[PDB]
Amino acid sequence: MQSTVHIVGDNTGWSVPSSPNFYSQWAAGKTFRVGDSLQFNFPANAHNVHEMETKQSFDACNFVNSDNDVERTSPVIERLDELGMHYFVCTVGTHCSNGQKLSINVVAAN
Amino acid sequence: MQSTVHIVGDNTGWSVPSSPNFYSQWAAGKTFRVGDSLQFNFPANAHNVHEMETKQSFDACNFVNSDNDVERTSPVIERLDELGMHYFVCTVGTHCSNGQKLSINVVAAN
Ligand SMILES: [Cu+2]
Ligand SMILES: [Cu+2]
Repeated sequence: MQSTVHIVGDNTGWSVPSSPNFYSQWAAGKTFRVGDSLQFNFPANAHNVHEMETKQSFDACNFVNSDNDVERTSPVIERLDELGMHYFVCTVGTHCSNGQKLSINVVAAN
Repeated sequence: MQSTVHIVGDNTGWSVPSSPNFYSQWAAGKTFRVGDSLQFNFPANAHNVHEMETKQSFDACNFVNSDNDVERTSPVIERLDELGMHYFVCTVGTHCSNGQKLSINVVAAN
């Protein structure tokens, strides 16, 4: 049994959405298990993908512990290695405040 | 411009090859740039993917600084983040000595 590579936002990919609830509706339709990966597809240089530690920072789009940026190449494929809540955002400009952020709950595979 | 996700061994995937030179011929037909990723597809639980630090360890299949194992889920997708030589092996049994190892040279994207 192969693990799944989920395509964030399906055909829409990773961008600033028209409705702020876009990625949380997308995540609620899937089940994510340890071993799966998340693929973020976007036009190079326009966005990025950063994982945040805590819900508070994710909620506030506060990137003080975030990494200066650097890599904006796509696709970015992140492995889901640990159980529990994971938070990813785009740190460009106001994109996170405009809804380009995704929180998912990872469960075991067995 | 999207980065490439290369499929290690193309349709063959990641397994112990019939000829020991299999993965080095596969790697010599491609160009790998920072930002691309390598996807290793194999039957769960049968192999794994581990990156080694030095050529000497890779050459000898010496896994003394290697990580106990743990995750054998597939696919494993590794991002190529740094320039220069990268070495990956399967640490199960005698697979590395039997040719299940891959060394690639990563160049810049610009
Ligand atoms: Cu963005
Ligand atoms: Cu193996």
